[PDB]
Amino acid sequence: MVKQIESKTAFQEALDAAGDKLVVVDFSATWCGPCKMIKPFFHSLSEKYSNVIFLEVDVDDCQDVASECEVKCMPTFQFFKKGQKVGEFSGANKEKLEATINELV
Ligand SMILES: [Cl-]
Repeated sequence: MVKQIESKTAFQEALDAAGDKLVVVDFSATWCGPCKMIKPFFHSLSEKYSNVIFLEVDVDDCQDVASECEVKCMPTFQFFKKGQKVGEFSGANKEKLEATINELV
């Protein structure tokens, strides 16, 4: 299951609620083609890694001031443990996505 995160407060609360679980965040845009191509794989991963938390952010929802949306290329995947960013890369590369979850879990 992937949780859609639509605000900064929801984002921060999700990272706190995770506890010791790895958190994976897909920052995507509804106009980005490669984001569409990888999205069902991201949801498949969420069923597989059932103790990892998967969040999706539509960057059109990012605040213009004081945002946690610190990204440049779509899609961007960020990885957090106990609220700290522990990994990040951009690009719809499925093998790199699953490899990074395994490296950080
Ligand atoms: Cl897991």
